[PDB]
Amino acid sequence: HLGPQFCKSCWFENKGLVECNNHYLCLNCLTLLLSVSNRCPICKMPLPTKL
Amino acid sequence: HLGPQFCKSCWFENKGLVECNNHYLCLNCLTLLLSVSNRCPICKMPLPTKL
Amino acid sequence: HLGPQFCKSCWFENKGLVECNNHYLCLNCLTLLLSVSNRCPICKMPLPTKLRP
Amino acid sequence: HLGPQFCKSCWFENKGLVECNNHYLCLNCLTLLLSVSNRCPICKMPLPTKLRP
Amino acid sequence: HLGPQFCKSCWFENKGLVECNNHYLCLNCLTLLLSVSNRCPICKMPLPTKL
Amino acid sequence: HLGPQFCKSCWFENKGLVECNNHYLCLNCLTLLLSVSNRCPICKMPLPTKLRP
Amino acid sequence: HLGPQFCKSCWFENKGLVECNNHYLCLNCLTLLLSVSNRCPICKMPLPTKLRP
Amino acid sequence: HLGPQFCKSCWFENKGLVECNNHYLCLNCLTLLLSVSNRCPICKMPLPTKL
Amino acid sequence: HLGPQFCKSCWFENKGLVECNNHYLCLNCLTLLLSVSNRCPICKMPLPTKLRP
Amino acid sequence: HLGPQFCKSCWFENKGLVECNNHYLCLNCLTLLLSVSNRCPICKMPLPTKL
Amino acid sequence: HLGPQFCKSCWFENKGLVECNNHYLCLNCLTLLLSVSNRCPICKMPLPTKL
Amino acid sequence: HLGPQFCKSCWFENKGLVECNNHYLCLNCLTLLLSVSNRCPICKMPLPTKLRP
Ligand SMILES: [Zn+2]
Ligand SMILES: [Zn+2]
Ligand SMILES: [Zn+2]
Ligand SMILES: [Zn+2]
Ligand SMILES: [Zn+2]
Ligand SMILES: [Zn+2]
Ligand SMILES: [Zn+2]
Ligand SMILES: [Zn+2]
Ligand SMILES: [Zn+2]
Ligand SMILES: [Zn+2]
Ligand SMILES: [Zn+2]
Ligand SMILES: [Zn+2]
Ligand SMILES: [Zn+2]
Ligand SMILES: [Zn+2]
Ligand SMILES: [Zn+2]
Ligand SMILES: [Zn+2]
Ligand SMILES: [Zn+2]
Ligand SMILES: [Zn+2]
Ligand SMILES: [Zn+2]
Ligand SMILES: [Zn+2]
Ligand SMILES: [Zn+2]
Ligand SMILES: [Zn+2]
Ligand SMILES: [Zn+2]
Ligand SMILES: [Zn+2]
Repeated sequence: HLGPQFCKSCWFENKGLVECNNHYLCLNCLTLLLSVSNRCPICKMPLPTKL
Repeated sequence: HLGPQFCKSCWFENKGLVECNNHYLCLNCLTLLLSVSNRCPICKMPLPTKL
Repeated sequence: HLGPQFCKSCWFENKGLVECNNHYLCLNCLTLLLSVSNRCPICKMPLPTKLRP
Repeated sequence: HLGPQFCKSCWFENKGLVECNNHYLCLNCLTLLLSVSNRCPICKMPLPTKLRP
Repeated sequence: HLGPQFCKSCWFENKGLVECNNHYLCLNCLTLLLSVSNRCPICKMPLPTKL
Repeated sequence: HLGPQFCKSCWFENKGLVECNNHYLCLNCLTLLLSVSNRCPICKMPLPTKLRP
Repeated sequence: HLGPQFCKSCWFENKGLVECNNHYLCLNCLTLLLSVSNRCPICKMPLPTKLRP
Repeated sequence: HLGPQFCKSCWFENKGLVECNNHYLCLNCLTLLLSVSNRCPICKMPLPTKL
Repeated sequence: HLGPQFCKSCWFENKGLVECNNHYLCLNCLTLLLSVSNRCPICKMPLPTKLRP
Repeated sequence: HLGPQFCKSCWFENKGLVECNNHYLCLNCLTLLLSVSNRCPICKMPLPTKL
Repeated sequence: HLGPQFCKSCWFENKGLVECNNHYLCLNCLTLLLSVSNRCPICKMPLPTKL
Repeated sequence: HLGPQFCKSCWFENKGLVECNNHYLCLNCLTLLLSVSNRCPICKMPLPTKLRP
């Protein structure tokens, strides 16, 4: 499944993590990414609309 | 620059090509990709809004 | 076998997926690909023309 | 550009070679490939259908 | 063993497949390859003389 | 040297880009990264803290 | 998981090793790294600041 | 062109070298390879019939 | 362990194969290699000089 | 030659850099490495005895 | 664990092998390596002081 | 051509280096290697037996 418990965007936050398709994202990173597009630049798949 | 003159999505069309960021896209492919998101799944950068 | 359930062409669609040889394809993408050739540009093998039973 | 002058399908024929997109193909191999699809299994791009001037 | 059931030369035929050393070959491809040499250009090992 | 002018973190922003060590970063991304550490997770070198003359 | 028990920074120390995220670090190396940043240059993830129970 | 002047089969002989397609072959190696097939196992292309 | 039973030097012979360290060698190839050195050019380890019981 | 001007051990210091064999080292890192052995763990070659 | 039973330095000796950290070393090679530094050039870790 | 002037076997010696085929070797290492075989374990080609004019 998903690797180690860290936001694959900022490689630092381990709490308040949302499950992206094959990796994790912290809330702050997820927000900024949703701000810019519906598609994740890390895994090329759609971003979580949850939380 | 960009490689050989072919739509990097369908690898077939060579005419009516729009310049994506580091590759090409035919009009049909570009449309279907814009239909789904503003971000290109091939190069992870924004899709051309031109044409 | 086949990876996460997303169209490997558009990396977005997750429902209405047809099984290509080692990946998936949504109907819209599959249609456009068949429009151009019987051979898939992603896996080099023949595109699914039929959904079976 | 294109590599040594040999059919990239059979790696043997060196005369009567047609230019595929980034490699060569002998007539026999090209014929057999066109028999199966318009798309080349070696370079994923369209097979040469015409030899030009 | 051998991978997916397809002629590794033409990547299309799935019926009437002969077992080459670590891959498959359709009858038409096998014939053309035997026409040219006893050694397979795909796996570098000897071609099947069967069928 | 540095590649195409896009923020290597969000791969979208192309204006208001700051030069990180071997890539670019938009202000929003850079701000969020500085919030977390002085070291860039993309290139492992220190984040730009100052824009120079 | 984590590899052979040696500090991945100095590849020499094998006792007094702290667990970084996917490797080890001796106290001396860890100290010097914390001196420079909270983020590890070897694995790009945060340096261990605390040894736990 | 061809790399360093050594038989790519035995990696030892540097004299009496025949030019194979993208490498070299000493006379002894070339003979043994021709003994077995017309196709070179190193470069997958036809063996030199010269010498 | 060792792969398909073919001489890794000539990729053709499948009978009368001697076990080199991580691959096979036919007698003819092995003979020619011993003629040149005690060390195998394919696996960098010593050539089999003896077949054992 | 050597790459970007940063200590290849700590990837942070850019001043007071000593030239190791194919990379750089800051004074603090060089000291700690010399403390432990004469051979550099980054490039496998001998450490600078200068400074 | 360690791979095949051969000195990873000279790739020839299989007897009188000392266990280095993730490979083997024959006595002669180990001596010459210790002669030059305490750190192994093959695996970057400390050399065996045993034997 | 050949890289930095260090014995590729012991990665330490930089003087008294003999030119092997695509790298260097110090006399001590070369001697030990010749002791074992005429073929170099590093580059798979023959060891230098003679230094020329
Ligand atoms: Zn984050
Ligand atoms: Zn994602
Ligand atoms: Zn297209
Ligand atoms: Zn694109
Ligand atoms: Zn799709
Ligand atoms: Zn497919
Ligand atoms: Zn051909
Ligand atoms: Zn082609
Ligand atoms: Zn076929
Ligand atoms: Zn075959
Ligand atoms: Zn950004
Ligand atoms: Zn950076
Ligand atoms: Zn350490
Ligand atoms: Zn770490
Ligand atoms: Zn030879
Ligand atoms: Zn050849
Ligand atoms: Zn053989
Ligand atoms: Zn061998
Ligand atoms: Zn440093
Ligand atoms: Zn160094
Ligand atoms: Zn040894
Ligand atoms: Zn070692
Ligand atoms: Zn040496
Ligand atoms: Zn050598």
